[PDB]
This record gives sequence, C-alpha cells and structure tokens, in this order.
Amino acid sequence: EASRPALDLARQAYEAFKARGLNLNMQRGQPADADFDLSNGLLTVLGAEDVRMDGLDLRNYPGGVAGLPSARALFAGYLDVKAENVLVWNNSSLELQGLVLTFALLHGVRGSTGPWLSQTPKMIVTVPGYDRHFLLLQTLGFELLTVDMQSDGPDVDAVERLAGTDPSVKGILFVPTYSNPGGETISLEKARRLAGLQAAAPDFTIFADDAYRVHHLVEEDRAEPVNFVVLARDAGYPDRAFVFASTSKITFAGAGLGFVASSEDNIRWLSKYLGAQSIGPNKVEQARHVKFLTEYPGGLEGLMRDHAAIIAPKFRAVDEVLRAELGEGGEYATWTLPKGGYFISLDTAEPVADRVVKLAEAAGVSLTPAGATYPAGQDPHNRNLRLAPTRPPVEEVRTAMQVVAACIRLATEEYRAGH
Amino acid sequence: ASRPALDLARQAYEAFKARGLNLNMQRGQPADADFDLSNGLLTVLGAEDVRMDGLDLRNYPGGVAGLPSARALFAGYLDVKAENVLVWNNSSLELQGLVLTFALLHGVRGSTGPWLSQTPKMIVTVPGYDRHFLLLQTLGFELLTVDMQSDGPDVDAVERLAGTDPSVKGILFVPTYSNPGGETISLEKARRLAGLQAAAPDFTIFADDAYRVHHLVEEDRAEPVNFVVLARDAGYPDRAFVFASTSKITFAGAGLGFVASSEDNIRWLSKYLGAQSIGPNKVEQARHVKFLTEYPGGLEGLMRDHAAIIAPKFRAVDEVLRAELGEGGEYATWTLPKGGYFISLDTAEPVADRVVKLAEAAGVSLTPAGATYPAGQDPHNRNLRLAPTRPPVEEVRTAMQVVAACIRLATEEYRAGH
Repeated sequence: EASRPALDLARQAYEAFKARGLNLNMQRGQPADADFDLSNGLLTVLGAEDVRMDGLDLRNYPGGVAGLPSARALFAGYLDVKAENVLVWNNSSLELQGLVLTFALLHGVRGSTGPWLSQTPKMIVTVPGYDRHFLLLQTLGFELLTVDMQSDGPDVDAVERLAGTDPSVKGILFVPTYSNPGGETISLEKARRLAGLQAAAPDFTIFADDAYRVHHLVEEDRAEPVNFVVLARDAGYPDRAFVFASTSKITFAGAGLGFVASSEDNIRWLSKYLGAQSIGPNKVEQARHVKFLTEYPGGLEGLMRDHAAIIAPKFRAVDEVLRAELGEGGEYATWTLPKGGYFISLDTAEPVADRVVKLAEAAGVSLTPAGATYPAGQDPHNRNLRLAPTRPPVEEVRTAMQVVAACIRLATEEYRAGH
Repeated sequence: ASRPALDLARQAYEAFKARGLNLNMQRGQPADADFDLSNGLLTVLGAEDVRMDGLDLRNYPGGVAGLPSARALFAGYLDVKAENVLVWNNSSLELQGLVLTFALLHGVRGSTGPWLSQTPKMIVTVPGYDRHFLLLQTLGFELLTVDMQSDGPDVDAVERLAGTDPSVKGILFVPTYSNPGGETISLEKARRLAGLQAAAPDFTIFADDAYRVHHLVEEDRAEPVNFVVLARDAGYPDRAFVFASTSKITFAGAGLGFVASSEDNIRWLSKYLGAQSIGPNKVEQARHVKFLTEYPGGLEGLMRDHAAIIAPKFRAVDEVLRAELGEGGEYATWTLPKGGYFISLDTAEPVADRVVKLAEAAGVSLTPAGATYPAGQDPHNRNLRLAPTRPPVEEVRTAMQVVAACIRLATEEYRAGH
C-alpha cells in the first residue's frame, strides 16, 4: 500500500498546480451573478399604483404579525398547506428558526409544561449537517446529540432511542429535501415514522429546515418532498412540525423571504411572541415576491428551472473532474451526486480531510474547513468535506476540483507512507 | 355638583350620539398623504443600481451590522460614527426585543451573568408607551415606574431605584417627543442619567429615540441629546443603546430599524445576531440611502413635508379642546407638543375610563384608559393618549368635539354622585 514513487508523482502534480498562483473558492454557498440576474424584475415590480393588496395599504402598520394574506396564500401552496398554517417574516429563514427556538426556551412551545431553558434542553441534529444550525442551537443553550445521515433521510432508529427515554430531548432539527451537505431527501416511510414516534417529551418538536424544497437540478427524476404538517396531524401530534423555508436561493440571497408552516394553533403561539416585539413584517417585500413569482414565465417552477440551467452544469463539472482524477472505485475518495440543493459531500478514503484543506489553501483553492459539517470539535472521522459549486463559473469549478483531486492523492500517499 | 349642568352635558352628548359617527383617535399611523411623499422609494433601485459599497446587494456578503452607507447615513442621524451604528430590517421595536433577549440569555458586555437568572427589573417612564411595557413583561422584567416631568423623566427617582439594588438593570424611555406626553429630555437630565451611580455595573440606558427628527414647528424645536457621547464622557461607554426608526419617515412597517451604541457593544450585538442570521435586508437599506440622499431638502425636507400634513391636525386638537373645555383646566389639562405623534390629556376628575366608554357609544374610538401605564397599574384614572396624525383635520375636530362633550358629561356625573 505504501508507495514512494506514487508519493513523488503526487508531490510533483501538486507542485504544478501550486505554481499556477490560483485564487479560487469552493465553500461559498451563494448563487452566481446569472442567478441573481433572473430576479431583477423584483426590484421594480411594485410602484405607486400597486400600493394596495388584500384590502391593506402595504406602506402602513395594519395587517397582522403573520404577514400578507397573499404571501401566506402563495407560500401555503409552496409548503403544501393552507393560508392559516403559514407565517411569512423578513429576509431570513435562519432568523425565524432562531426566533421560534428562543420563544421555546423563554416561554415553552404550545403543549409544554414549562420553558425549555430551565429543563437542560437537548436537540437532535444530523451529521454530516449544516454548520450554522449547530452554532445557532449551541448559542441558544441546546446540547447537541448527533445522528447519522443515511441515503434516504436521518437514522430514525437512533432518533427514536434518543427521544424515547429522556424528556429533555426536545426535538430534531434537519433539512428534509436535498440536505446540507449530502443532498439526501427524507423518505415517506421515515417522514411518517418521525411524525409519529414515541417521544418522552410531550412537546417533542420537528424543526424541518426545508431550505431546498423546489430547488431541483435534475429535470424529470426529482425528489418528492414530504409534508410534516399533514403527517404530524394524521399521526396525532398536530403541533409537532415547524416546516421552515426560504426564498434566498430563489430571488435574492439576503434580500428574500424567510417563512414557516405549522399548525394553526402553533401560528397563534408564534404570532403572540413575534407580536410582543414587532408590529409586523416587511409587508412591501412580501408583496414584491407575490407579484413577481406569480407573473414569472412558467411560475415558481420556471424560475427554478432557469437556475438549474446555470447551476446543474457546475455540479456535473465537480463529478466529471473528480471521477477522472480519483476513479470510480473509491480508492482516494467517495462523493455524492445529488439531484438538487446547493452542496456536494465528499468523504476522503483515509482520515486526511484537514490535510486536503491545508494543501488546497497553499495551492490557491479555498475549501470549507474540515470538521465544519459536524458540531465544533466533534468530527470523529476527519474525512468529510463540504463543496459549494454554485457560485463560480464552470471553468473555475473544473480547475478548483483538479487542484482538490491532486490534494486528495497527495494527502492519501502521505498517510499510506507514514507521513 | 350641579343637576342643570348634568342635563346640558347629557343633551350635548345625545346630539353627537344621534349623528351615528364612526371616527378613530387611537391609531398612531401616518396619513395616506404622508406615505405618498415616499412612493419614489419603491422604484429607487433597478438593474443598474444593484451594487453599493463594493458589495452586490442581492448576495449574502456584507456583514451582520448592515450596509456601510446605511451605517454612515444613520450615524449622522444619531450624531455618531459608522462603527457605532447597526442597521437591521423593518422594526426598531424588534431590535430592542433582540437586544433585551440577548441581555437575558447571555448578559451585556460588562455583565457578570445572564440577566434572566438575576430577577431583573427595568425602570420605565409613566405615562409611557404600552408596547414597551408589554415587550419587557413578555421577556421577564419587572417594571418599576418613575414619573415623567416636563423636561424628561424624574432622574431623582431613577437614581434611588438604580442606586442600591444590582437587580435593577436599566431604564427604557423616549428622550425626544416622548409617547404620549411629547417631552424631550434636558441636557443636564441626560448627562445625569449617563453618569448616575448604578449598583449593577452593567446598568444600561435603552433610549428609544423614535421621534428624533419628527418636528412639527419651524423655530423653537427640541434639541436631541447624544447618550453615546454622554455615556462615553461619563466613564460608562457601554451604558447607552440609542434606538431609532424610519417607520414615521418613509413607510410604517416597511421602513428601517437601527441602533447606535459603543463600537464594543455593536461587536457584542453582532455576535448574537450573526449566530441566528447571515445579515439584514441589504436591498431595503440601499433604497433608503438612495431615496433620502436624493430627496429635495434631504431628510429635514421630508420631515418638513410630513409636518405640513401632521401639524394642522395637532392644532385642531388644541383649538377644539380649548374652546369647549376652557383654558383654566376645569374639565381637563393637556400637552401642546412641538413634535412626535401623540397628545397626552389628563381629565380633572378620575373619569378617564368613563370618557372612553362614552366616546365609544358616540362613535369615537379612543385609546383604552390605563394604556399609558403598565397593565393594571394606573393609580389616577385620568390619562388618555390621543393619536391625531391618521385621520383628516375635519374628522379630527369632530372626533375631539365628541371627546370634549364626553369629558364634560363624565365630569358632571362624578360631581353629581353618578
């Protein structure tokens, strides 16, 4: 297994890439300029004539903390629920998650017997997962209990074991459609089983961050998203599901719309605490998104297809280069080929993930730090690496992945040879 | 007491009730004409104005603290530098709720622990703003009230409440054209609050400066104070959090909420906002920067245009109330503010709740009695908040004519034993 000539060939190959003096990046989970160009109509969609919607002046306070009726109606169809179930806020889905989780800590959710903050709260998370979810939960005071992400959703067996005995395990927070970073969509069997599991806490909640529900890259053989609001209700736990969603990768990143779907009773609960600290959300921004997305050619699906034409070639660019340089046998690394979402999960064969990022940096390729997909200082393997191919052009992605491929081979031969 | 006077008041009230009116004097909302001044804001940015401050407004990068130009513009608003300001989304009340929650969960910059596990009290001003009391009580604070004086809050009461007990964590009030009294804090009271001997080392001043530039008179305006500079010069640089809003400047609910504080406090606030958000709406901040910079006469020109619509409604409230109740304060006394969005009326006798119920039966929706104090803690039953900005000047007179008749009926009933 240990080979000196292969170590020399890997070193020379690495020297050749380093000598280019590159300055590429493969960690930015951001759309391209071409993606943002598609939504420029949104900036000028409303005017002096379009100031009134749903019997309300968009420029004045009245309307309710829940958002515009048309916004609540549009995103009801997005999340496969009714208007009464959906609440639309401002530019961030993560903010609305942080608000809901903070209200649960301060006041307790609908079916609770006290505030979560005083009960030593645990939150189940999925690994490899999203770095900002772990940071958010740990900032608010939740202890993270990790479960492994399987190909068709989380390890539900592990979720039932953790949630079954201890009442302090207050919930699960994960991405059900095209997960970050593995791109795994939760199966109906697992979604139904999550929606009705025997949990110790009677206020056990599912925080489904459905950030990539309609974000399809493949045209026909797509992932079918589940409906936790409907599944939880049919399972006998109507208040269990909070299905969060976003328009950041649909319209503008950071100038979109964050929103959540849940039971009508949970929306009243959430409306009380939002109402205590706010008169209401940006009603004019919600009206722009409603008017633009309704008036867009081919509707919402038409815009996501236009994004796919720009984004999909970048994903195949990562597959083609990485497969041609590392092979299909999985000698140096294995990786996902997701049908939607914004990321690709690459697992190096040997425990050299941190070495690949340090090598890549010196070559001029910024990769996501090793251990980012697990909770801070809790990566037991040192193999997983997140790749964000959506931002740069197809040419730069190829070059970046050739440099990453060369780093994986150099990192692998070092480990095998004792270096 | 007088029976003939009670009959004349009854007959006058029945005349107004017989009309079958449907007026409102409690909505603290700008009029249709006020929002029309800012219709250019809707279409101010296009495909050519996508970039600003070396950043693409449609993309994530930029920082949690907001646009450099937004930070620079609202620095001038609050008389500070760009490093002191943090611009968020559409609500100042939200930004206060976020800052107060972070203090409860984590503690402010100079804290020894989280405020939540210290049985925290918050000093409030009475008569004050109903939403401040609701927000603080929702978050877990116990409200200790201090009386509002003509030139600001009762600072002697504030020192006594904050001096001994470390549990008393701050003061939350409006220093310019306060809700509802319209009082602006004096320089010596502002300086004295900025340097008072507080028991808690993390004592914080939550200055909701919601009406800083909202002037209704040309000459003899209120001069706002700079708590960020006053606190720094006093030796407590991290004490002041000066909040502000564009809600009554551009659009109500579609404006911008922001806060001014020490550079170190912004880093503290930026940590917890950053943990739950990539950043604020950068496109909305760009629209406000471009619109306000390009407006005829600047921001002061826009406030003077709002004054042209708003000021005549304030004068109508004063004219009708002086003519029907007199100037000697027999039935009631009231504020003649130089700016802001409200008028504070204090009835002579404790019959405020009766005046509101009488006004409701006569078709005039007034703010509920006791709204200006914390929930169930109104020891007088005299104060009533009046919001004259929303309806037209014609409807403001008619509404105040009915209210004037309700005060006289309620006064004659009390004196006569009913």
